[PDB]
Amino acid sequence: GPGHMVVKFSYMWTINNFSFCREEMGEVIKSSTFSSGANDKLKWCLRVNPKGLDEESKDYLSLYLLLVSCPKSEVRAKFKFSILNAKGEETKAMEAQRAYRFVQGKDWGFKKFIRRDFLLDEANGLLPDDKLTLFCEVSVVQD
Repeated sequence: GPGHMVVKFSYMWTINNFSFCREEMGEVIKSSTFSSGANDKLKWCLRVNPKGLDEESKDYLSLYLLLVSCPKSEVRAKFKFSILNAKGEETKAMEAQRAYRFVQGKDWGFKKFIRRDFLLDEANGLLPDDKLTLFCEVSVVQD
């Protein structure tokens, strides 16, 4: 039966002067809004907790996709997060295994996205020049 093409798009977010303390960064960091295009009526953004906000995730950085604005009832979207290293390569990817149902104001993400001590280990190259660069790929689907 006829349907709609999968709508794929991406967003790169650079968080400068990344630090591991509440002062300097605050508990919730928010990205600018993004979408697939100009004619797109949906508005998305990312939100990071540099330290997870519960006991289970306190040793991790958390990362979420938030649907800011949508006119339609709901949106089904599959999403994938990764960290870009200094070569521009994706690393430490974490991906939804199915599409999740989004409504205006709903977020979906990973409270245990990456361990803080792994991020801070300079051997891992994920904070070159104290900059965390995150890359989000989204597929808006009918499924």
